[PDB]
Amino acid sequence: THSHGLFKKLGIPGPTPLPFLGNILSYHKGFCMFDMECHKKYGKVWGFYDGQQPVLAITDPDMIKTVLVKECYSVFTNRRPFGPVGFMKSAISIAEDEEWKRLRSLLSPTFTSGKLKEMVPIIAQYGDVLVRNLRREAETGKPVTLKDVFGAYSMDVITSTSFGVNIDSLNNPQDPFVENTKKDFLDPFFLSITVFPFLIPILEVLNICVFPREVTNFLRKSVKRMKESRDFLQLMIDSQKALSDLELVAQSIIFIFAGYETTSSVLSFIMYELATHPDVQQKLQEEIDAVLPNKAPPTYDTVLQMEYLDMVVNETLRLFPIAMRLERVCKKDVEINGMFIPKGVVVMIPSYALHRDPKYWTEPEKFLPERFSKKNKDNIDPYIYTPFGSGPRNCIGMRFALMNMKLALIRVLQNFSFKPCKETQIPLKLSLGGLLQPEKPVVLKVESR
Amino acid sequence: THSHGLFKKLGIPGPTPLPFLGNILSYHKGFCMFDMECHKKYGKVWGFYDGQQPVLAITDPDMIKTVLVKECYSVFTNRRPFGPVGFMKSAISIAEDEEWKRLRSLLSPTFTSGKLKEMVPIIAQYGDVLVRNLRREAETGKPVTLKDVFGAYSMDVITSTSFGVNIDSLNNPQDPFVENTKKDFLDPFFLSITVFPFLIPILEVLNICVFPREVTNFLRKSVKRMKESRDFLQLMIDSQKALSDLELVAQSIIFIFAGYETTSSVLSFIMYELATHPDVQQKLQEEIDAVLPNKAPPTYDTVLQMEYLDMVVNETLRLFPIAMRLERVCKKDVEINGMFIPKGVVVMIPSYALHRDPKYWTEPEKFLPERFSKKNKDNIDPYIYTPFGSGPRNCIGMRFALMNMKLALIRVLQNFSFKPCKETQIPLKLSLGGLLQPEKPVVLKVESR
Ligand code: HEM
Ligand code: HEM
Ligand SMILES: CC(C)(C)OC(=O)N[C@H](CS[C@H](Cc1ccccc1)C(=O)NCCc1cccnc1)Cc1cccc2ccccc12
Ligand SMILES: CC(C)(C)OC(=O)N[C@H](CS[C@H](Cc1ccccc1)C(=O)NCCc1cccnc1)Cc1cccc2ccccc12
Repeated sequence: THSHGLFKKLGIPGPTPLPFLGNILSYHKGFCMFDMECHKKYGKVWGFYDGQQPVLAITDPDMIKTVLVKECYSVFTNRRPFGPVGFMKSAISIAEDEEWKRLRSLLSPTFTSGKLKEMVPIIAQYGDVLVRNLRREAETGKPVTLKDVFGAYSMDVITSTSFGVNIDSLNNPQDPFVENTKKDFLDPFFLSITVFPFLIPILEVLNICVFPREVTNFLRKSVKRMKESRDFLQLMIDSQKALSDLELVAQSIIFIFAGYETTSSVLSFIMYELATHPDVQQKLQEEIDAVLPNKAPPTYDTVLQMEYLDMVVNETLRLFPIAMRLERVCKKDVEINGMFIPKGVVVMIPSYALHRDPKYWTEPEKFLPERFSKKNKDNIDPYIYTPFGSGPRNCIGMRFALMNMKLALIRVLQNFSFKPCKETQIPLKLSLGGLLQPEKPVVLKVESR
Repeated sequence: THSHGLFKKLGIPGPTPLPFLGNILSYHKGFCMFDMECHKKYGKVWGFYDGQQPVLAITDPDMIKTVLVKECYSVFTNRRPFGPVGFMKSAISIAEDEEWKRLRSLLSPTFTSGKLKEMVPIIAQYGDVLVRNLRREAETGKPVTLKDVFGAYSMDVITSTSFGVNIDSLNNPQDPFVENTKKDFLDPFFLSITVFPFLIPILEVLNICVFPREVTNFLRKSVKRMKESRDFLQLMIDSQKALSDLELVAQSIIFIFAGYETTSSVLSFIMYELATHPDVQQKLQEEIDAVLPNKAPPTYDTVLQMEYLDMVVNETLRLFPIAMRLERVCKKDVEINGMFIPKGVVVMIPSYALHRDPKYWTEPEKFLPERFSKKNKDNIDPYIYTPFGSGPRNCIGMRFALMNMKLALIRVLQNFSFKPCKETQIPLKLSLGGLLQPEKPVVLKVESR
């Protein structure tokens, strides 16, 4: 509790830090609730402490642009030191400074419009393996848990688009490439990571990691089997200033988690809103059958054509942005937009609280997809709606994620309807924990068309 | 490297400790090899350091009796502080002083001759489920890996004799009660545990454990489902100064590992010796069919009748005693048998090196079961052959283990023969690591009678 006078000094407001803790007991209602309050209590800029670590929470559009886009290279290049990581030190979302810039380049031409359109026929082959697994349960009038069957698709899409491994993971729940894959910032351990960051080095010297030393060393070799037995990996092996062999292994892993629990979790958020807003599900099912008659197979070009679908995805991401907040470590005593920012301070943009501020959203907690209509889609600040971040360090797999999810919805809405159950949690309650996820796993009724 | 002058002082010999390490780089050939050398180099008593931790290695029969049996309660009550353990602090093999003595009593009447004879009909039902899984592979002339099919029996015997859960684990490799269950003192981590014991408290304050916080909390509830849905557990619930609820959970866990990888690992050691000594396998198969004609089902009383079988088990345990060494923490500055022992020192008996000393064994590395014949079985010091330890803190499940393994061998040898393969590692090479286990998994040919 030494350097705790920083925010009283600069005349910057915020709640008072206790010695050695900071404002971490304020996380008992999860990040979002503490954010909503602090934006309401203190206004445009506030500060707090994550232990001995100061965090400055900005909410101004032009200030966010300078941090995410303008002075990204100069001042705000990296994210908060996350550890202990072992050999995942080299993963792009963890990597820092000139290793990020060297990895963000060797890995960018993997998500182009040419490579993304070339996965459309392959992501297609799996959207149908979903329908067979849905109709067997649809015929059996027994409520469906989305994240189970949804994640099985995202996992199936990942494995294929990355290494070619084709598994019907749903019916195949007991595969060496399935168990490993399926395996929280407010649990006992990460509370202590945020408060004993001095203990982080104690564990990087023990080969101890937040990723178990087994899954990695299973996929470490599985790749170097694939590497030497011959999608994202075919695009990465051809890329290796070249990629070290343990370095390429670490980039594969982050892709999987990225697309496995985000694609799965977001589709579960989309289906809840369609079922609890039956008129929206009706309008969508109509546009889908306009572009795609006779339950036609969707294409890359036709997916981008569907604009009520894009509206539906964005309003859901507004309500449930799995980022919650975006963060960067400032590296220089640089005053931006008239506010002196000292070195070492973490800058934090509160996405969730921003997406729910009545100052920029009329009826903010209601689900109104027409905010994003090509009529009203211009009154929207690109730096207030930040579901993939912004700028040089924004989400590297945005195009894939958006296309991945829409190819699922189209294939699903052509065939099924989704009704609320009794055990459906209406209105849904989020997590008191540290990620964007539901309290109860999402449960719905599913009827065939 | 402060208190390192202890052994130069007392005039007690041993290898020289480097500062802050001790003699731990001598473990590059595993515990056994360092033990064999030190017994040969220094004689009857030597010392060394496991970090800042002194260890005194005794090899005298009357001195071992005082440590394991006589002054067990007074001086040498506990084993070396093992951590980090979380809630397994209460497990009996970890527990210390008056909690051990309170737990060793509440749990002793679980292994009596009356309770052990009452599992004979239930362990019987599984010895046959092994034969069906062996004959399907026997018919398919494809070499067999013992620890796989053997562990599936020991696991099946454990689950039944403890909670009644009946699973054909072999054909059922993908069960929530099977995956959890199947999941080293010289790897990166425990090297650092032995050298940074000051870091052990740093991890007991993080709920971090050598047992993952998932398997436990799966069986923590699985038991309290069984506890409230209604073998070792039926004998333990009836027992609860009574057993706390998380305390009884911890005792169940240690029973499982105890009997899963010891029963399995020892049967693999027994079958290797029978196959590589075909005449012994022939004599045994003959005695078995004398007590049990027409491939008769073995019984409690008939198992104890078979004395060449007991000889075969003991000689194997001599060659491969999974204990390797027995250890106790001295708690008092007590001079025993004429040698001043300071408080805090760990006393260590080297089982493996003792079992292989030519001073007590003619042809020590050869496999001669007739050492233990009722003719020669008296020239054997009970404190030199210590496969279950000795005295108040000896193996609590010795009777079960010995009976468990013999019920397997009898059911197996009645039906199959075991021949060495080409890929059979002859003569077997042990582990350069820290446990009793083979270099290559054990591979043999199996023919039906
Ligand atoms: C619904 C889907 C997704 C959403 C909403 C999302 C959102 C985000 C956000 C907010 C960031 C941080 C951007 C910033 O700090 O400003 C990020 C980073 C990242 N995402 Fe995504 N993401 C999604 C899916 C994916 C997928 C499918 C991949 C597949 C590879 C992926 C790969 C990455 C990577 C590598 C980063 C780190 C980029 C860097 O640090 O340079 N993401 N994502
Ligand atoms: C081949 C089979 C086994 C062998 C060779 C073996 C050997 C040993 C040895 C050497 C000890 C330490 C004794 C000492 O420190 O002097 C021990 C302890 C123990 N064994 Fe076994 N064991 C076997 C199987 C089992 C089984 C099947 C169980 C089932 C419950 C079991 C339960 C225990 C327990 C609870 C302890 C700790 C006792 C205490 O600390 O008071 N063991 N075993
Ligand atoms: C700042 C603080 C200490 C509070 O927390 C972080 O430092 N944690 C991450 C840095 S490592 C993160 C951890 C990870 C890695 C593999 C498997 C599971 C978890 C990571 O690599 N996830 C990449 C995949 C992904 C995740 C989400 C969207 N798309 C892609 C900061 C961070 C990194 C990348 C994307 C992020 C998106 C939203 C919020 C934070 C993000
Ligand atoms: C002294 C030193 C620091 C080098 O190492 C130990 O402190 N480690 C054990 C103390 S905890 C042990 C660990 C464990 C617990 C659950 C699952 C896996 C591992 C334990 O509870 N295993 C009980 C089961 C068992 C194991 C073997 C034979 N039968 C029963 C010292 C110890 C305890 C009990 C039996 C032992 C037998 C031989 C050698 C050491 C023994």
